[PDB]
Parts: sequence; C-alpha cells; structure tokens
Amino acid sequence: GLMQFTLPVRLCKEIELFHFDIGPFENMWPGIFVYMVHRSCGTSCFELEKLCRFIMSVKKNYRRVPYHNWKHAVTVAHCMYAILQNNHTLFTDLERKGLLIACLCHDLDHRGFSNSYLQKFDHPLAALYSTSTMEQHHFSQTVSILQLEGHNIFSTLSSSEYEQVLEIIRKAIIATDLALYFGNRKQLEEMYQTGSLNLNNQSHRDRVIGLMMTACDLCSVTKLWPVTKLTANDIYAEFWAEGDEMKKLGIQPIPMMDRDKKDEVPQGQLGFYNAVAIPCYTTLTQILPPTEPLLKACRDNLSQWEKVIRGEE
Ligand SMILES: Cc1nc2ccc(C#Cc3nc(-c4ccccc4)cn3C)nn2c1CO
Ligand SMILES: [Mg+2]
Ligand SMILES: [Zn+2]
Repeated sequence: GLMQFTLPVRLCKEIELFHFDIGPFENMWPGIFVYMVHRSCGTSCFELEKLCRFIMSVKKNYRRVPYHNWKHAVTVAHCMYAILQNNHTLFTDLERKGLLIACLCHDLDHRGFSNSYLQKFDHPLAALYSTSTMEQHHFSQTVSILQLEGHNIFSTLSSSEYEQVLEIIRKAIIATDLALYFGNRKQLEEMYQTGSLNLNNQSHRDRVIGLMMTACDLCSVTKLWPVTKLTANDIYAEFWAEGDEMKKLGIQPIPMMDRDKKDEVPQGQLGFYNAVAIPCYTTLTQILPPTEPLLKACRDNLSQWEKVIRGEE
C-alpha cells in the first residue's frame, strides 16, 4: 500500500534513458519491471501479489535460448517504458497497463526458431497458426498464464476494459512479427506525410503501437556499442542453430543462418540497419519526436558496423 520499489542510484537514474542495459543480475529483472510499472502506470495499476505471481510464471515460460529469453523480454519492456515516459500524455491508462505486459509476454515460450523453420519442419504450431505462427503462440501463452489462479492482474478492470486491454496486448504481440512491420511502417510513412495520420482513429493508434513494438523489439541496436555487439553474438547463435537445422532437413539456409558465412556478419548487420532498423526509428521519431535518442543510437551503431568493415575494429 505504502510500498515503493526503489533501485540503487545509478539504476534509478539510468533506467529513464533509452540506452539502459538491465545488467547480468537476473534476480533484479523482476524488481526492475515492477519499478517500471509503478512509475509508468501507478502503484495501484495491479495488486502486487498477483503481479509478482504473473511475472514469475512469465519468467518460467521463457526458455534458456541464447537470444529469445527472459532477458530479451525485460529489455523490450524497458524500451517501451522509456517511450511511454517520454510521451506521457499521448497514451490511455489501459494502453500503459497493456503495453508493458505485452512486451514482457511478446516472446513467451520461444524456441529460438523462426516462423519459417516451424513451417518447413511442419511443427504442429504451423498447422494451428498459418501466419505469425510464433506470435499467435506468444499471445495464447499470455492468456493461459493470465487464467492461472491468482494470476489475473486485470481482475479489477470492467468486463469491457478487460476485453480492450487483451485486444491491445494481442495486436501488440502480433505486430512483433517482422514480416508485418514493412507494410505497417510504409502506411504510417504515407499517412504522416500526406497529413492523414490521426491518433483518434483507433486503427491509426493500432499501427503506431505496432511500430513502437517493432522499435522495442529491435532496441538492442540502440544500446552502447559493446551491448549491441555482444547481443549480436546471441542473435547469430540462434540463427546458425536454425541454419544447422535447415541443413538437417535437406535445405540450404539463407546466408544470415549459415555459420559457414560468419565472415559476412558485419555487412549483414549493415543491410539489417539500412533495410529495417533505420527506417523503423526514422518513422517512429517522425511520429513521436521524443523517441529521437533511439534513432541517434541506431545511427551511432551503424557507424560502428561500418568501422568494423573498414578494419578499424
Ligand atoms: C536486434 C536485432 N534483430 C535482428 C534480426 C536480424 C539481424 C540480421 C542480419 C543479417 N545478417 C546477414 C548475413 C550475415 C552473415 C552472412 C551473410 C548475411 C544478413 N542479414 C539480414 N540483426 N538483428 C538485430 C541486430 O543484431
Ligand atoms: Mg518474436
Ligand atoms: Zn522479441
């Protein structure tokens, strides 16, 4: 009731910045997340006991894969927190409530394999969900955990507010399917530029929350260079394991997933920053000006990858 979560001073200050790294002490990640809910949403958004129990069941349903793990979930939530704290007044109480939960849950029970490997292996999830295979799984895992006893953090919401928040969470989690990102950012580009973009148009809000989700999900490219470079090793550890699995099915993987083509990583990251990251943070900064530090950090990391290619590191 009178119970604030507080962090040590360096964390209390640095958590407010976009480039914050949540650190290697796993047992602090739940308290970091509660801290962000309390400041973002309020000390009364959730019953603490239900929230704590929800966080620990979410944590237990992330697997120990190199990249798509519990650390990625809390990292993507921290980026969302920074966005919401720098754009206070643009977001409903339900959106604040739902989006941090969406980020924490967005990769639930990930196995370190793409939608594309599931379809080729013919995994049961690919017959249950023909598109956004893993992302429909993540949402379904979210609803499951929410329906466990004493886990309903949304218990105090009205019936219709409940249905609204679960609909925000669903669209937020679906939007993390990067295949959907390209069309969504193109449409937001055009709507912003012709001056049609309208935040009272719910279907416009949806697209903007979609773009934030892509931004939070890729936020590893906006960290300090050593964080960005070491996270890339985890990202490629998964891609190469998937490449190995492709070869086991008799399929030559794309070069991104072929550990034999390790040497071209620098050039591959460059393509990824130019094709995906830069456009994403450009359009996001256009629509939400206080998110510009994400664009600036992304550009500093692209420059670090250029430096790697030129032999300067
Ligand atoms: C947060 C985040 N999320 C992602 C997802 C993908 C990617 C990437 C990639 C890539 N690599 C190659 C490549 C590599 C070696 C040989 C040939 C091609 C091609 N592409 C597109 N990065 N990424 C980061 C930043 O690390
Ligand atoms: Mg995902
Ligand atoms: Zn993710």
